Amino acid sequence: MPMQMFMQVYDEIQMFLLEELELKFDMDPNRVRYLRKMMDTTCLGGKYNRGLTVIDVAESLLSLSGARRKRVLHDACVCGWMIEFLQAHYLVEDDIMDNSHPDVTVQCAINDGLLLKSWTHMMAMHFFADRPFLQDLLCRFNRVDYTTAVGQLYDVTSMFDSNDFAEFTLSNYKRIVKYKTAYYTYLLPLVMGLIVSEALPTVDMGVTEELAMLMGEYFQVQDDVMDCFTPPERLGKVGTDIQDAKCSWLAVTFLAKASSAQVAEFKANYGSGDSEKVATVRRLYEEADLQGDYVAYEAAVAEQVKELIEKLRLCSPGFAASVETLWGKT
Amino acid sequence: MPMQMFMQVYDEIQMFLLEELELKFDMDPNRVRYLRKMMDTTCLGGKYNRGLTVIDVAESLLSLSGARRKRVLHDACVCGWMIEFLQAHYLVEDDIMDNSHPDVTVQCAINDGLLLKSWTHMMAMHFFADRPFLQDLLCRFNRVDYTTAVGQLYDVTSMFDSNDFAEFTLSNYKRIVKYKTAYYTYLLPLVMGLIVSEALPTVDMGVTEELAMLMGEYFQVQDDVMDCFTPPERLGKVGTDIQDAKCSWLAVTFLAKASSAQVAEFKANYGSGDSEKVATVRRLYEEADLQGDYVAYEAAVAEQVKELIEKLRLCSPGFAASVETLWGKT
Ligand SMILES: Brc1ccccc1Oc1cccnn1
Ligand SMILES: Brc1ccccc1Oc1cccnn1
Ligand code: NA
Ligand code: NA
Repeated sequence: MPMQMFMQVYDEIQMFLLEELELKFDMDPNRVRYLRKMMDTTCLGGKYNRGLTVIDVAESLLSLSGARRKRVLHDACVCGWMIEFLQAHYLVEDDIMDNSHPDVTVQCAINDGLLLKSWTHMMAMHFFADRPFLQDLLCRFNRVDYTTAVGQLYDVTSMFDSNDFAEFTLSNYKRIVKYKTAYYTYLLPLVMGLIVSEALPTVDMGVTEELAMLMGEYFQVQDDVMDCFTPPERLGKVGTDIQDAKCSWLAVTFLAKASSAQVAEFKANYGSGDSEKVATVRRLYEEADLQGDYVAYEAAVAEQVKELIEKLRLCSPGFAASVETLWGKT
Repeated sequence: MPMQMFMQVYDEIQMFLLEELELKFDMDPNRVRYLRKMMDTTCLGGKYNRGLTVIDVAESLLSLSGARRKRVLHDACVCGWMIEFLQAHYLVEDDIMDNSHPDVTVQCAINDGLLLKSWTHMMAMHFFADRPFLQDLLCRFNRVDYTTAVGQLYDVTSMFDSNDFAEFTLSNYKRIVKYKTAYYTYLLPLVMGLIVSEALPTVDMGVTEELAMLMGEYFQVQDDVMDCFTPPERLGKVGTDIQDAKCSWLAVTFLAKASSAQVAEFKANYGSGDSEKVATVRRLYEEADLQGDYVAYEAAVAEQVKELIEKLRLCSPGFAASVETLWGKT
């Protein structure tokens, strides 16, 4: 039912956006079909974890506060696709960075990123035109999108001096995860589920924000270890954190427990595309028992998650039920 | 006074945005100074025609409807920088297209474009938090920004079939100018001046929209001719429309009055970087007396502008005074 309802609202959102271009923006059929294919390519195929989370939060809050049910569930589906379209926008922007007479494919890629972001505003201005939360929804959405761009600046420039392993600390790693990932992947779906369910001021946002940062931290730590050790055919992609000199959990943890001579070996091999220098870094990670510390670190984080949900259910019982389902997905 | 007030509000906007990053987004001083320099580089140095137009519309409407004066003038300055920041965002996106181990300069350029756009929302959500028009201002702003991205798709793909000179018509040229340029350069400053002056529903938006498209058309036609004939040291840049196979006013006008054999010579030379093929295209433009038709076309457009302002002053006299000043700038 939830996935089937989420996909029906996608067709409704897509048909409005394309017809709006056809009727109000003077677009020709060739470009409408071009944008339909681009929308399907960039927005569909994922797991829709962010979008479905908005639905799960909405349905749990109407079970513990007829016509208001069908409207709130539909409003949550539009908000779910706002995040999915926003994620598709971030992914297109990421493809432009590593992808490199005007090059029309780069022009269309940049244009795709602008259209995907603008579509989040257009679908919200339309389906929520008569909603009292439309102003507050756009402001929290824009602020979280701004947060993500700030986190990308932290992540991209973690190895230099913005006109270098000094910022390779655990607190800066959390700052990167918090702004670059946790806010729009974990906090934003929960907030949007509260907004459409009219139960925004009924929750302790401090514990809600704290759980979102902790769950995003738990997910990013596991994602860092898999990027290094999980082979490509099982991970689904090629792990490239070592070559790209990313501020990963493995890097900042290794630097705290490595000897002075091992740090020199790590610095001399980190951030290189050479096959042996990457293997030398993986060897240093192995010999430091980092995958042993990974299990304990996630266990301690999981305990903080398993216990912070209880603070949230004392005043918001139904809200904590969906947060548990979101944590179980992680 | 207007330019001096516009620059004082810039310092106020910049200081808030950077302090917000420092206080609420956990940003280090090295990156704050990095973003201050980037903001000054991308947002300052232009002519501020879009930003100052918002101020001129605001001051003309308070002269023909104490504390409300200083607030409206300040609100117009924030709206003026919203457009300037938006223009700076478009310019950064344009530099990424022709600019082409992770390349950190492309990553920062993409990050710059996202931050400049988000800053328009942040400065509006802050300085207009207690304004009744904040919701309507964001929606019209987002819709015009969406319009610009649609116009960029029309412009970029005017020579191919979105997965070719058929779309090289005068009506499609107007469509490109209308969506890509006229809406955010001419219509948006006028609308924002009306919003901060509380006189939005007091004007005939049909004539206002019509004047905006005509003025943007008048400006783009002159800009097309200068891109081809004005030498680089006098134009300020290198004209590249012929090499880039742009759907310029010269191209669509030439194709209507050229012989069948001249069209074959135009098609065989258009869109090439060869120095002689570009000169062959300029020769075809010269021999067709296109710079003679350019004077008459602009004169007819100027007549439609000089006469549509009169329809607007019968119900909005003070509003048409600023539209005349904006047209005089063109
Ligand atoms: Br939300 C969410 C729920 C469960 C597990 C992970 C989650 O975050 C992401 C991040 C990237 C891609 N897909 N999901
Ligand atoms: Br607004 C405006 C007023 C007068 C003349 C032109 C205008 O538009 C542009 C376009 C690009 C750069 N600068 N100004
Ligand atoms: Na998702
Ligand atoms: Na301007």
